[PDB]
Amino acid sequence: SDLAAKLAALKAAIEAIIKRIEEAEKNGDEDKVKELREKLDKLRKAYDRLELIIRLLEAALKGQIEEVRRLLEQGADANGADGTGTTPLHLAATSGQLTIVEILLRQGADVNAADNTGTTPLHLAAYSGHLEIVEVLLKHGADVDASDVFGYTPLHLAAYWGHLEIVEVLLKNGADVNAMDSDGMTPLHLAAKWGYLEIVEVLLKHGADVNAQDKFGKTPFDLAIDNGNEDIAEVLQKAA
Repeated sequence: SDLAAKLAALKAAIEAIIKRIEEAEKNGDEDKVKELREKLDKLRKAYDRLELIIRLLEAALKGQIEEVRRLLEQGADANGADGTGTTPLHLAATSGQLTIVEILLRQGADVNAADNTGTTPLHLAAYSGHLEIVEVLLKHGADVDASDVFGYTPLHLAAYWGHLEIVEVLLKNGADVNAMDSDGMTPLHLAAKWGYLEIVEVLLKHGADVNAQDKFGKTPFDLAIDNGNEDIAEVLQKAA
């Protein structure tokens, strides 16, 4: 998209300098030719590097394990990012490509790479329900409480999307059970809103603040009432 436009722009710059190199040797200007030939070489190397990153993103996303191995053997940058800061490890973590995750981390891929909105691979694996990827990222030093620009932690995302085992694994890795997003919402607020009873129970058992108030004065209890979650409203009134 923005990588395609950037690759087509290198294509264009390379063809333009070639025309200039030829006018110049043909005009007999030796020094301009050598200067332009040095630039040409840098542009070609930058074209090749970018074309490998485009292919590595696509291969990681589509779970093509051998194509990922090929591209890395050819020199593809394991840390290369698209124009939103998305890396191969982001795409692998989202689409559940465990072997590709492990292969990228062996190449020195940043396990904590933040895209332009502060989203890390661990956020995406938590969102997307990929438990074994959550585990492998944490084993390799993923920040359990990384905060995106909205203030969401992986635990917020696991609570929001109803992934119970991922909630358990994140709390076992020291996730702050009472982390607050930019609206003051806690994981318990999200689990109560979306009706995830089992997650509500796990959060309470790990010290979730039943009295926590978002930026609108709402407790979890309140969101359970507003959203018709009767059982959850019951457990929250009891704990209060």
